[PDB]
Amino acid sequence: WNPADYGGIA
Repeated sequence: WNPADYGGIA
């Protein structure tokens, strides 16, 4: 869970 990846994962 990394900040730049966020969209579905939050």
